[PDB]
Amino acid sequence: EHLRYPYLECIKIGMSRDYLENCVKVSFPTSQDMFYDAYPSTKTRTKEDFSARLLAGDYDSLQKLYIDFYLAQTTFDWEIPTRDQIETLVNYANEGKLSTALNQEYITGRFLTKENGRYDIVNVGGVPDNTPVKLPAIVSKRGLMGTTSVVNAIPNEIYPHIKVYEGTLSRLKPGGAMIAVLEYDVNELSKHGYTNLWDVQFKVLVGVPHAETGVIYDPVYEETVKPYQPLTGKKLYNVSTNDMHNGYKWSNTMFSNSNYKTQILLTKGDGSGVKLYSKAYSENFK
Repeated sequence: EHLRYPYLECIKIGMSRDYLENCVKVSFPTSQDMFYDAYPSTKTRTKEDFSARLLAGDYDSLQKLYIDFYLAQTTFDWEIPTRDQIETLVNYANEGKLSTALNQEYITGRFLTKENGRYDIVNVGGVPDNTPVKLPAIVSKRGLMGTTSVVNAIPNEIYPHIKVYEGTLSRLKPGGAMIAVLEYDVNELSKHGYTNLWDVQFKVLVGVPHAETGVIYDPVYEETVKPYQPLTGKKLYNVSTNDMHNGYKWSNTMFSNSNYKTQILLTKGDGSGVKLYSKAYSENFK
């Protein structure tokens, strides 16, 4: 660590002085050699070994051998980016705010992400599913601001096949509250990390669904709901909105605009886990 580290290095590999605040926020490129200077003579940590582990999908080993021990550029909270942070990185890259290699490597591709404890792949530029996974850099958990809007970095969203029972039961109409009786497979829940059927929660989203994924990423009205659910290899939940003791804010929102839709989301009790979505429904669940 000479006297000008790490800012000299960042400038050398193309970071602009106009955006030099990013030098401690985003790591040196993992496709190049300088990054590996952080690890002492073995060399057992290399450009080549890193790439190989990433290819093989051994993400846990990258975390444990590389990420946990990077600890360089004056920062300690290095992590695999979130989807939100990748959205920032793509914009930064398009605008030339990173190092040269990273300005190029975040333009399109499939990117490894980590949100809490789970690994996901996110797609930038509608690229084919056999494009190699990328981890061009690690980032400051606290230092790199995530971007909330979903424009460039498109998640692979899961829609569990579910039945709404209808008739006298469930109701999605103007003039009152929304009632729904969802029904999920045990085998489909087990495939996405849901073994304990009791540990679940629901979110009711209202607005214009994203044109690619079908998710309402920025709803005009959100609501959290606790279910009161409890046949043959399947499980049921009963999700209802509160409009009798929470004001008619839902109907007045849903039916203020003809393009507006209502969507139902299942998560783990604490908001984590693989996000399970319903269709974004029209009036009467159309």
